Amino acid sequence: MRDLKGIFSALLVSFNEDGTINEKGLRQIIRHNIDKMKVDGLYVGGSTGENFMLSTEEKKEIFRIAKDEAKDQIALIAQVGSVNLKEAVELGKYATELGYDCLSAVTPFYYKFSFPEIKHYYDTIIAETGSNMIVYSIPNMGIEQFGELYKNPKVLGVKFTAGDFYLLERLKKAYPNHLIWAGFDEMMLPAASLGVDGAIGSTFNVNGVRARQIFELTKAGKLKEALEIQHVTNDLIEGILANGLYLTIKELLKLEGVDAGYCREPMTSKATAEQVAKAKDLKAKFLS
Amino acid sequence: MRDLKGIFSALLVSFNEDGTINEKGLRQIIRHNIDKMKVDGLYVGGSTGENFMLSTEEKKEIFRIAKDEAKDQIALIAQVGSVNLKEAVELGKYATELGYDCLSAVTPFYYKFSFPEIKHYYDTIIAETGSNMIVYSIPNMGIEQFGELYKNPKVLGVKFTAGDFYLLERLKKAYPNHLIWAGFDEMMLPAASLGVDGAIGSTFNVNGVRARQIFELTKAGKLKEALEIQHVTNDLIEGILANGLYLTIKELLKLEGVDAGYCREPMTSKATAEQVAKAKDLKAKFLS
Amino acid sequence: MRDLKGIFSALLVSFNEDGTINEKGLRQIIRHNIDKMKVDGLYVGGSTGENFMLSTEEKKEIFRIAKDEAKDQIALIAQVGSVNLKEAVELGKYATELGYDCLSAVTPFYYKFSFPEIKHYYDTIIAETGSNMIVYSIPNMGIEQFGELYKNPKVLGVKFTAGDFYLLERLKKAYPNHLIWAGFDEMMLPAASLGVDGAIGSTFNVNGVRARQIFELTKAGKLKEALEIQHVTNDLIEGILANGLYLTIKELLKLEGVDAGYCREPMTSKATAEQVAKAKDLKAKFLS
Amino acid sequence: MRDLKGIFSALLVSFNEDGTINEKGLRQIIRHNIDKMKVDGLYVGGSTGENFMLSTEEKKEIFRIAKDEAKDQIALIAQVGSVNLKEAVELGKYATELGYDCLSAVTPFYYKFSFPEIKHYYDTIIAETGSNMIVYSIPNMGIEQFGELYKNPKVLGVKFTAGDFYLLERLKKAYPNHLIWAGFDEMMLPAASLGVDGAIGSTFNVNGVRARQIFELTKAGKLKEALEIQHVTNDLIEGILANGLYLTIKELLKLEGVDAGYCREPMTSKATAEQVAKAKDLKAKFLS
Ligand SMILES: CC(=O)N[C@@H]([C@@H](O)[C@H](O)[C@H](O)CO)[C@@H](O)C[C@@H](O)C(=O)O
Ligand SMILES: CC(=O)N[C@@H]([C@@H](O)[C@H](O)[C@H](O)CO)[C@@H](O)C[C@@H](O)C(=O)O
Ligand SMILES: CC(=O)N[C@@H]([C@@H](O)[C@H](O)[C@H](O)CO)[C@@H](O)C[C@@H](O)C(=O)O
Ligand SMILES: CC(=O)N[C@@H]([C@@H](O)[C@H](O)[C@H](O)CO)[C@@H](O)C[C@@H](O)C(=O)O
Repeated sequence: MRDLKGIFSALLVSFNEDGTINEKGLRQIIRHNIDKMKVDGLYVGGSTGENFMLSTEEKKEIFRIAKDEAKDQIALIAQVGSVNLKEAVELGKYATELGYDCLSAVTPFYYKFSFPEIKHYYDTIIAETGSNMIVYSIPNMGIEQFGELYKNPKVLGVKFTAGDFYLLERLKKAYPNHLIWAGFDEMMLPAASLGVDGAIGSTFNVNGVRARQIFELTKAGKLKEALEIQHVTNDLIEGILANGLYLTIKELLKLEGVDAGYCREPMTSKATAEQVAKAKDLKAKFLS
Repeated sequence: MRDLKGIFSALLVSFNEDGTINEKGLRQIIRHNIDKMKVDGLYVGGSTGENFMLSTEEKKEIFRIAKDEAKDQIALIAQVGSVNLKEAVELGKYATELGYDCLSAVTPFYYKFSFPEIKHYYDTIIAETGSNMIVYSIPNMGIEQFGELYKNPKVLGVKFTAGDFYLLERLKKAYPNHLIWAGFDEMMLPAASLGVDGAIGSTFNVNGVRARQIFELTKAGKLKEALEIQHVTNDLIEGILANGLYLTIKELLKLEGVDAGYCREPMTSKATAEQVAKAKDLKAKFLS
Repeated sequence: MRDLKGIFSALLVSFNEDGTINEKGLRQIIRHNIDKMKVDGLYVGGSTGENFMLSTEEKKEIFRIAKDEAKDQIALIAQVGSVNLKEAVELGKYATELGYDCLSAVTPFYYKFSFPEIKHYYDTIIAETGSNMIVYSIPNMGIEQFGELYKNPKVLGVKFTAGDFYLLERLKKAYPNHLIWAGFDEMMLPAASLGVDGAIGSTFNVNGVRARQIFELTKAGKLKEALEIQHVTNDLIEGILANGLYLTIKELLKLEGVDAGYCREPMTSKATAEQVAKAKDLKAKFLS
Repeated sequence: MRDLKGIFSALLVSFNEDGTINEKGLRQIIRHNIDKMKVDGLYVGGSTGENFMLSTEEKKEIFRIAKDEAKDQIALIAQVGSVNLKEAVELGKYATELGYDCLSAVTPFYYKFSFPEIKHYYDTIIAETGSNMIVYSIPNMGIEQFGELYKNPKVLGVKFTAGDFYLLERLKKAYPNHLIWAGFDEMMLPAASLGVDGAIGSTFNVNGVRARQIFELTKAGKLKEALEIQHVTNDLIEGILANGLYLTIKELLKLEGVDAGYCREPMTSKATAEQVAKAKDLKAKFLS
């Protein structure tokens, strides 16, 4: 398959006021990422796409729209994990039939599942689809557990989201050919200093230019320039996080002419006047 | 409004080896709770029912089967919570149409929702279905937030799950006409000492006789008697938790002639010979 | 030798403005507890005593004063734990030589000690003094471990401080002859419903009368009455907590005529005008 | 003014079997660090020196010995924090009188202090001693709280111990002239990539040559090479942690001819045969 290293925006989805998918808006978000953010790929169906608040058919529709819009221009990873393994299988087959390059799957949540159940979960998704897989968990999983998961050759690596840099170094050390995508945009530099292979992030939807610079500069050992860019990026992320992550990134998109729509409920769907004013301010100070 | 105080078993569901619902087996679990455990009602669709691993259609099927088998012999509570509000509303409406007495919904999880989002979530389920509601959250939410939720008159009260007895006392003190259902079977006695109105539990599917005793004796001031029965119950409960909660209760049901079937994947579906043997010893010592 | 069951106030200490011990003030606190609060005993040098911010010599003067003031009128428990085992041994020996009825010692903190190191710590303080010992830890320690500590016959039981009501029933059940003192004043009722033998608490310095009531009514099966007294008590305790525990209890003692002094720095030593006014309102509402 | 940047070993202390300080041994640990590890300085009285298990007189003796042994060959920081603010003041004055370059102090612990209290503790220690200060806390306190601490111009910066690399970047961006010393030896590389000014660590007592290489190689933008040294360091560090941190580093020193003696009880004072064997193996693998 296609190279999966580098910069992947975790695709946001545009919703209408009633919560249905705004396909036109979604296509516009995709074009912005490919054409203007210059990403190496998209991670579709992740937490950033408001995946877990949608139906199975809704997830399928975004997968179809995203593939139809990006075609073969960029690499595409489909996040298909769920507490429902049958639905994870159904989505992984559908993504696979569409041509996604790889699957990703959150470890099953809500219940406290044991390691063997988690490993069976990933092995089943793999077996039923025939696709390669990128694992990840929500608030960890240690070196011994990664070794067991990595006994399946179709597990390519991990979307690392917890801020434990000793565990990140140990994983690269113990499983050096397995890939690591950093999931924390605001800690890209230190992640890249430990050799991650790429990054999957929500802020790359509007700050992809600087994210690629931090990455590439840090890999070149150009730390002082990389750090200046990480500092500006972090002022941007700090405002986005204080203002409302999802709504603020969609408002920033709308200021570039992307109809990024509303958020899906149970999330607050419409930005307040003050959230809107703050997004304009962030745009002015950092994306102008 | 049918009386909702008392002992409610959180209904377990029987699954075939392929993970599909075993309707015969589910009807036998329901008959055992009504006729042998003699519970006041069933809490259908909860975490004990393996609910969050299933599709919307399988959730509806379980609600169909449970209402058909129980008719109006006992009170029925439908748990319809989800990260997907549209699905919660759709499930709330179907359960309301089937004739469930009340609805229950877990606070939306996975994402970190704010309090207003959480209240908007419960207010929407109620307004779209017109039914009463029992709130609850997984791993708190304080007196001020419960008061806000209680501004909606259809919010009857809470299924209390975190072992914070100071908060339990405060909530009963502050809102004396709202109801509380203890969710921790092994802490029934102390909860009943602070005035809870009932209990919703997984172990009542096999230990409903003793659960009622502890509750009734504690409410009456017969503390010595209640505590001896809570001790024996906690010995059983300690063995069920060490042996595997879900499979053990199903193995205990099969020793009573109920086809409780398999667990649903991602959960470990089949009990090991060691787990079957331990269920047989627990049956012999505690439920014979 | 002497009975250790019942109500123990965790002795508060009076300090002057410069942080030195106000002996006259302390003796008055002791007098209020024995004569008005009618406690079965005092737990001296506990965290309520501002113990961990003082020197070894200051800890010794508090143990000399309390024993000289209380004489043989009430049971006395000396808390002598520390991160410094040589200090713990020194205090234990002194308290033993002053005539305290029993010792108590927090598990060594700061560092993460292993179970065996913790058992060796209690065993050493016992070996060096020959006194009975009441264990406790700050924020758990399970049944197995309590059984290991209880192999030493001088370990009488535990001052239970963590809100785990399931562990509390398991402990009492596994070791029916070992004693349990509830450390949480606001959860006295549910603790007494599971058979605890007494309580050690800071609010007994001002609410001693209602505390015995709750306890004695609850061991008597008069749960409706106990619950009411626990409700009023918890209104007082909530107000104490919100206003600042240590200074609020000292302001309340000052309202009875006890020179309870200032708090020792690094805690804020002096109450503000609002704290004093709130103490007065709590005097009027609950202790007049 | 003595430059405080760079590599600081957190000095280990040699104890006799009875727990008293082994002066000869301690001076051999000091000489090894100056002469063999080539550290820029020592951080004396830290948790690595087993400080919190000792008496105030013992702490003072350690300060006297380290300063008499190191003279002015290196920088010296004295950690004098305590839950006892008068003890903190007393220790700070003594260290200042001995010529220590700077003081450092843990946030007071055991109790839950407010921020105002914590700032008052630091201001008092400073005001009473006349010395500069390096703050630190145990397991976070944000940007806004470090700004308030830094209103006191004698607070030089922080010994950063929590693995939050976002906060670390934020701190350096908000107070670019204040210093940061990384406290996690296993994450030196990522910390140096964000511009920390130095590092304080326990493993530099045996791994000082590599620690300096990582630090200096990372500042030079030689990330590939720094990473390889961080990788072997971390295999050593992983083995030290698994085998018992303090005892393994002391056992490692003993194989270098340093009488590092025993640990101080409540910590296990003597290494077992297995711990001795594992230190010899770690010595052969990484430090020969
Ligand atoms: C929890 C979360 O939102 N994580 C983001 C980060 O990009 C995050 O948004 C960003 O670092 C701000 O904290 C991505 O890792 C999530 C991405 O992996 C996804 O599944 O959508
Ligand atoms: C997480 C969990 O298992 N909770 C159980 C308890 O009955 C629990 O099984 C029992 O106390 C054993 O710990 C119920 O509260 C869950 C019940 O409310 C449900 O929603 O299914
Ligand atoms: C941490 C704490 O303050 N606990 C108090 C409680 O009485 C407490 O003050 C009360 O329950 C209010 O929360 C006592 O248990 C402490 C007491 O055992 C002591 O050692 O002084
Ligand atoms: C908690 C702890 O042991 N921290 C060490 C680290 O060097 C640690 O030993 C090392 O990173 C291994 O985890 C030092 O930061 C402690 C040092 O700051 C001290 O105060 O002695």
